[PDB]
Amino acid sequence: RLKQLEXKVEXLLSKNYHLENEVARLKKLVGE
Amino acid sequence: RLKQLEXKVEXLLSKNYHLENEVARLKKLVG
Repeated sequence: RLKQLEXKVEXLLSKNYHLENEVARLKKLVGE
Repeated sequence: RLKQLEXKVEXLLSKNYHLENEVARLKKLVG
């Protein structure tokens, strides 16, 4: 169970970083 | 440990939902 939870943290973090990159890219687009 | 990890998963699910909302908002603005 611990390892499954650990894998979920890693997956969510990776997903989070992709969403942060996306947001930063979109902000360059608008000018904010 | 299980409780802290369960708490990190929830904390991260929440940031991701907030980030998905920003992406959607910025896309409306662009557009």
